[PDB]
Amino acid sequence: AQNPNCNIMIFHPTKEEFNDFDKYIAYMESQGAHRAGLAKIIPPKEWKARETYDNISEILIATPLQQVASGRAGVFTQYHKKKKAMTVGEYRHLANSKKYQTPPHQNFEDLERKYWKNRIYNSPIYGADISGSLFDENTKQWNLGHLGTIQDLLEKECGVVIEGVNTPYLYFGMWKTTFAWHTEDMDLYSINYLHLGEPKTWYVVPPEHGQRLERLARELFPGSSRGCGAFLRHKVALISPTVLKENGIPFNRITQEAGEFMVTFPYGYHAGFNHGFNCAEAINFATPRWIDYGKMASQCSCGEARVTFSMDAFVRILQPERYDLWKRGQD
Ligand SMILES: O=C(O)CNC(=O)C(=O)O
Ligand SMILES: [Mg+2]
Ligand code: NI
Ligand SMILES: [Zn+2]
Repeated sequence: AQNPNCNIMIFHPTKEEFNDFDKYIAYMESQGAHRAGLAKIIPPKEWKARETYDNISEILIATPLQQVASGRAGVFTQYHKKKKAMTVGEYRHLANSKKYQTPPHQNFEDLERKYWKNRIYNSPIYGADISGSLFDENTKQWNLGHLGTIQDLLEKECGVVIEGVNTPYLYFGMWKTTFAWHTEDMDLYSINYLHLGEPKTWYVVPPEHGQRLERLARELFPGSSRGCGAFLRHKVALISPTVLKENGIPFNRITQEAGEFMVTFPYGYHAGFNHGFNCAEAINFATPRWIDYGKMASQCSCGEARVTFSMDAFVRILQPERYDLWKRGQD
């Protein structure tokens, strides 16, 4: 079995290998990359996402989210308070202000220590989940707005045509902005490109060990667990690496820098934080190997998770027994 310790693998495709996206995902899996839950892909030196980032300041963040924490430094939840709209240029200035800027630090490890020690005492503002793309239309390789759609993959694999669309999302981050422990909707893959700015640190649990994380989470968030049998779908719970280590949960960590892609694999729980002002782009995708994970994905039916239009068909076709209850949670 390849990669039996489930280490995060890093790939350096040539420009020739960068032509066929599906083929390269399958290659990475042939080397055991999925066992980690997360892989890094460094694009060939010839490639670029677009010519410059000099003209992005007028993009609107219609609903910036202030991420307010509750709990203890290593075990907390966050809720999102909606703030007034602002442009990317306004948000960048905010991120660089004395109140929100990255503190002085020695290296990524020192910054990680400061994040875990101090996150809860601050409420950073995240421009998340903004529909759109920063890939130039002329970028033909690994353009996250030009991937094969998940609806077309389900149709190719299973023969059933379904409604729905699949488009990318932009994330504008600042110091301490945080992504809670989660898997993707329907345990899909995700791909994330860090277009510009400061790094993003990721933590990930191997898919084969995801239920160990879930059991810890039920212990650490016991009211939430009674409220919902899949509460990590709410995307609000954080658990630090120190706490994970104390409880014997297998995980890995890696820092993504500007110009790098990350791929999350089906049922790979992940969480992380931004180091400073940055912009990422991400989208879900599927492969044939995903179908079995989609059929087994947990679902939130308590009403909290509320998701896209396109998840309807996935539930309806892959999980018909769950469909009625899940849809009640959507309505
Ligand atoms: O970058 C973020 O805030 C969160 N991104 C992801 O969970 C992802 O790409 O799957
Ligand atoms: Mg602009
Ligand atoms: Ni994700
Ligand atoms: Zn729920």
